[PDB]
Amino acid sequence: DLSAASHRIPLSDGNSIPIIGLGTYSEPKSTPKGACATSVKVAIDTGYRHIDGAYIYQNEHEVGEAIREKIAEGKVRREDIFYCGKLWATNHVPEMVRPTLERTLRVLQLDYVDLYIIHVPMAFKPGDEIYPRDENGKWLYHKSNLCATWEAMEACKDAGLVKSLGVSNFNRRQLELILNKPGLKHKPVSNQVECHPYFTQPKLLKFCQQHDIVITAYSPLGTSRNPIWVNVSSPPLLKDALLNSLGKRYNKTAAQIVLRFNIQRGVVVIPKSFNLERIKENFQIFDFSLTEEEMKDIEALNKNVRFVELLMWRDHPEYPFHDEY
Ligand SMILES: NC(=O)c1ccc[n+]([C@@H]2O[C@H](COP(=O)([O-])OP(=O)(O)OC[C@H]3O[C@@H](n4cnc5c(N)ncnc54)[C@H](OP(=O)(O)O)[C@@H]3O)[C@@H](O)[C@H]2O)c1
Ligand SMILES: C[C@]12CC[C@H]3[C@@H](CCC4=CC(=O)CC[C@@]43C)[C@@H]1CC[C@@H]2O
Ligand SMILES: [Cl-]
Repeated sequence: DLSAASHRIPLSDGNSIPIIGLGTYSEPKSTPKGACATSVKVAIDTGYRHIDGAYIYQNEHEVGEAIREKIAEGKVRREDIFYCGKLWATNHVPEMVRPTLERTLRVLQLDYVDLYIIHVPMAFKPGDEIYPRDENGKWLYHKSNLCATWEAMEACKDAGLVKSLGVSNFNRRQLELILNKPGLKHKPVSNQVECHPYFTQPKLLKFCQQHDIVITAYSPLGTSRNPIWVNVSSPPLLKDALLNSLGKRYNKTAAQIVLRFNIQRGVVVIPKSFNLERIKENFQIFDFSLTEEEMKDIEALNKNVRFVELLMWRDHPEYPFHDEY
């Protein structure tokens, strides 16, 4: 089934998604200009056909640049590349959804995105600020209306600006909001959430699977562990003894074991690397497979704890992480 040259899996709207892509979030402060563009190019040369991005990562112009260069030289056609962009919290107001997607299209200089997803279920104060809190540091929460925001998303697909629609960081209750929606035109095909062997998302995955929603594993290698936003209490994922042990068995790194685990069970992974060797390393996951014994054993590593808990927002009506799943 899955191979380096062919590893796209079905989405419920008849489209398909490469089961591995390149993540592109990088701390703007300490990232060299051009590093994203260079990485996307290397990834495409390597065999990646899926790139995950977001306007708020401040490098979507580099993503577009890289994709267009590869199309221009004839490495890929547009239809061979799958780009996922994201609608941020400050742009949830229905009237803003389309202009927000149009900005991303203009930044990429592309005609459409393959997947456009609601970044988080929480709405913030609209404005030239990505993360708006007041002087006292109170997160200016805007009133969320997910159904109305989703309707604006649907109109974007109707207009042909995007092939597939999805969400990110949505719990069961939030997905059911959309799924049960009166007059639902386009159901979510994708839910992008933290996922890896310390958090196999067993319940959310079964639930998503019942509705033909595909899970995309963000931070599939356990994040870069930046303390200013990541929960550095847990030990680094790539140090797990089991994962490293299985690595030895297959002559593979802990990262490659981690990625293989998630794809082998139909979860899309979007590991981020701006390093030449590691970009290649992460893609080499089609020449082996894990035994049912091993898959079960890795699953069992499931802590049911999160590296990305977003505690600073736990007091938003739509905070997704309270429910069991
Ligand atoms: N929907 C959301 O809310 C959300 C949230 C977070 C992230 N995301 C998306 O998911 C993507 C990936 O998650 P993530 O960036 O947070 O973290 P990640 O992909 O799990 O891991 C990234 C970190 O691991 C390092 N790394 C990559 N490959 C490695 C390897 N083979 N061995 C050892 N280290 C390796 C990278 O450094 P180097 O670059 O130097 O290799 C980077 O520091 C993000 O870039 C973004 O696209 C989405
Ligand atoms: C946590 C943070 C706001 C949320 C950002 C985070 C960088 C990583 C990140 C990636 C996303 O795609 C969702 C939002 C987040 C989680 C930013 C770093 C500083 C700021 O406080
Ligand atoms: Cl946005």
